[PDB]
Amino acid sequence: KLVRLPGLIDVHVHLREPGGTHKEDFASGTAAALAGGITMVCAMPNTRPPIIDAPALALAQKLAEAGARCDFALFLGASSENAGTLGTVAGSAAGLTLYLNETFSELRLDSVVQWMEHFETWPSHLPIVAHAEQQTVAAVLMVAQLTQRSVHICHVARKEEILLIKAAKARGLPVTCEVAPHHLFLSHDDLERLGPGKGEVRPELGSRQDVEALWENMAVIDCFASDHAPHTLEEKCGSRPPPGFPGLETMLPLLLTAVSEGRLSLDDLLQRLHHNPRRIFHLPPQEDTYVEVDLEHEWTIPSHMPFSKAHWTPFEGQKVKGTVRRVVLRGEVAYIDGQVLVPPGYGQDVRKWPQGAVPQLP
Amino acid sequence: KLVRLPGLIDVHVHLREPGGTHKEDFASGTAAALAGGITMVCAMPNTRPPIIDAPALALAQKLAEAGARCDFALFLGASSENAGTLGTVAGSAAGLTLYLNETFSELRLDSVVQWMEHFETWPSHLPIVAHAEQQTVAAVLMVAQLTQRSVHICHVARKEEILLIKAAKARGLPVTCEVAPHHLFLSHDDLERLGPGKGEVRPELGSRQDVEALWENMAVIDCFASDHAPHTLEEKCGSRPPPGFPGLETMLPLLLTAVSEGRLSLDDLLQRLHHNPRRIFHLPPQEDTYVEVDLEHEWTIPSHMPFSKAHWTPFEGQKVKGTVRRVVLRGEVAYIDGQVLVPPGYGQDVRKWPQGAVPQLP
Ligand SMILES: NC(=O)N[C@@H](CC(=O)O)C(=O)O
Ligand SMILES: NC(=O)N[C@@H](CC(=O)O)C(=O)O
Ligand SMILES: [Zn+2]
Ligand SMILES: [Zn+2]
Ligand SMILES: [Zn+2]
Ligand SMILES: [Zn+2]
Repeated sequence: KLVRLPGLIDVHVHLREPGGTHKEDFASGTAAALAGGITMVCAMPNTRPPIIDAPALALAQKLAEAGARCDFALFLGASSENAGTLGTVAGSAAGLTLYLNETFSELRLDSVVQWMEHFETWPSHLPIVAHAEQQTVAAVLMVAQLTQRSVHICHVARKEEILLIKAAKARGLPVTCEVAPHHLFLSHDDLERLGPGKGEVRPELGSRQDVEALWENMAVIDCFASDHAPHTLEEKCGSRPPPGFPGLETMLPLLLTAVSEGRLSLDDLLQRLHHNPRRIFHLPPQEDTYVEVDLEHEWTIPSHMPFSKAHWTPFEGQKVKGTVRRVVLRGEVAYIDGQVLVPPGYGQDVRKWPQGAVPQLP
Repeated sequence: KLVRLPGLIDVHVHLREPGGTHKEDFASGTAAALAGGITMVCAMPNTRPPIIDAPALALAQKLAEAGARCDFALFLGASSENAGTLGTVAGSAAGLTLYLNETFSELRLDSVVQWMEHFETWPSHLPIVAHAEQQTVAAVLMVAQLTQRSVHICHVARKEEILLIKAAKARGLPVTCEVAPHHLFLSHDDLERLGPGKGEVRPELGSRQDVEALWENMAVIDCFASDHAPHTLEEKCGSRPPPGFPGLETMLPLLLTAVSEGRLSLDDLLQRLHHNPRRIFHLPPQEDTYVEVDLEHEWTIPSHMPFSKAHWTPFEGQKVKGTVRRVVLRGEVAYIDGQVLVPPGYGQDVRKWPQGAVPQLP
């Protein structure tokens, strides 16, 4: 007997198109999404060219409309030069992404004053997400309060970070956050097996105490999001390994295993992969869309999943219980038992739907 | 220029059918809902007969399907005799309602052991809401922890209650809550004008400090809900006045006034009248459904609103800014500038929709 879930949403993926299409493209990344029970993705802007102005966004929109197999929204990225220039296209994006630490990106902001400028000029009703680690979480929360608006913290990975966010929420501050599966299911104990190249990720893998702190503070976690960050094995094992793990195809099976073990409820999972993503990013419903999962099937994660061009996974050898059997997207069968059945281009930009615009005061 | 909102949801209404149809019926109450920008309502079970067993639910379903103009779900009510008997129909209801204090209801539970029995026998994946005032909020939270599940607190009205819920949320406990408009916009200062009959409501009107505490702790409030509780003026002004205010037609105009004054944001309002109702009660989206409001129009609340059979309102004479211009429900114009344009019976039971069932483990 299968369980029917709504269409799940991943608010943090890297689809690498344009400019890194040997790692992933819209067609291969959205195939990975559908196979992981994900029917809508929000794509980060750290591509080549990065999505930091209107021409780059226009190019990315057309590439996604032609290649995506599931529905999507595209983030804009903050730069040292584009504050105050995005007003005409801001509403067409998933939100604005601030890169506040070192990671796979050249979108460096090197002064808090630049963060302030973005918080002041970006329209106040639209989402802002931040790559902000350790004390940077406190710093960006300060900038959000100075400018009297909300912020969403990407991939929280540490006891320090989740407890700071917990304290902010207790004071009534408008902050939300997401946690990626590798920070719930991997730790320092796995670095010997992975090695220093494969093991490179930002935020880095945490201690066992970090992992335990995230589970203990699940009530503080608003969303799960994969931070699907594909790189080839050659790149991961080469002289200057880029950080990041692929994760779309393994996220839901890992979390279904935890549900089966009683670590969180099915509702806890659906809040964090459906309802809270919808409400934080004002993402629209998807008509006639659902995911059927088999919670009984036991299997072991192989050395690579079928669809991501990354062609490797850090979860190799983990035993999971739960698998995606079928996905229906807007009335068409999109995935069944390892076969993707919608072509590149089937997916649409949800911000162009009338119900996908963020409401605002005139 | 109008602002387009999604279809708003009121998780706490009394439609009085069956058995009190001089006060309201499905047709008049859902007309009031549409005029207030509400496209989906959850109807409480304290009717005559009350909805406390399968035959009563079956009757109510048919009355609602024939009379409702907007979509709906129907609560079941807990009684001193029906714990352990609702399993076959539980999934067809909005949730289970516990009456834990004195109010317009004979569904008295007179022992905490009866509360325990309901929390243990009601399916653990389905909603429970509680009428629980003052220390009763702490008591029902204790029962929820003993039985390891969530609870939703109806119409929070006091500083004492919102601060207790705030403390529970800080400890990670699964509790949500709703606040009704009369507890944000009326107080003891209005009791002289209303008089002792009209002024009767449960929870009673609060002090100015109670009202200020609710606004200061808006981050703790998950939902707004009208607690639309219609009684005729004759009843309100007679020898034994029943408690309750009508509120569907005045809720959104009052809150839009507050938005216009900067007391909360448009997003704050849509979280509390759309996204959080959806996610707490697992309510489905409504296709091709939206509400158009005019935020500029200034007007004064009259002595009665056009649609509710209550034919009175406690907000008479309050100046508001904001009004509902048009409502579209599932592709049909349902309301325009004071005219309801869908007939009784247009509305549907959302728990019969495939997307309206609450997901559960097999
Ligand atoms: N997380 C990573 O380690 N890498 C991400 C970037 C990011 O999310 O910071 C990537 O784009 O490769
Ligand atoms: N709130 C009230 O004062 N009355 C409600 C019942 C309730 O919500 O307790 C009614 O049904 O009249
Ligand atoms: Zn990042
Ligand atoms: Zn990322
Ligand atoms: Zn009540
Ligand atoms: Zn009520």
